[PDB]
Amino acid sequence: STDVAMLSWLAALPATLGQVKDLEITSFKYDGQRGEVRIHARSSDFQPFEQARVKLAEKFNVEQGQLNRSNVVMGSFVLKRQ
Amino acid sequence: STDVAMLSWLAALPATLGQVKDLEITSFKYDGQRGEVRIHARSSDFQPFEQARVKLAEKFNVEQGQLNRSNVVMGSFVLKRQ
Repeated sequence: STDVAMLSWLAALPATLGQVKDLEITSFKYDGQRGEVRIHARSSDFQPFEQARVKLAEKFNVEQGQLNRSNVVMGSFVLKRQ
Repeated sequence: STDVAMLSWLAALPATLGQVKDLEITSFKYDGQRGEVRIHARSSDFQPFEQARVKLAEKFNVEQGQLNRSNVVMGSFVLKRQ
């Protein structure tokens, strides 16, 4: 019905993404029915995405989306529990 | 460009909405460009929405959306800074 564990742990994401230099979160969505969080972010380079994926992977199932350069690099992440 | 203060304070929303009995968060979205958070939730009654609005209003600019009954009551909130 609705994923409360992801809702709780989502509270750690601002502080976590906050540790990554040159990573701007432009949006993020929690979907309780799927228990996922999807995050869009941008940087001046790819390397902040690598740092973010590795950090998110410690406590989440992370999938990185495509990274595209516009001089901004744009990408996304899908998080699920684990 | 991107609203970091809302990103930070968004971390308090799960714990806050969590205090409200019979309020299920089905989704929520942060938009950094607008610096808003939009939340959809459901309950068995209207009263949890009242409790949630009042609590959110302490630290956010809150607008409650329409509440509609399906036996589930469905509504939403838009939060901005203040």
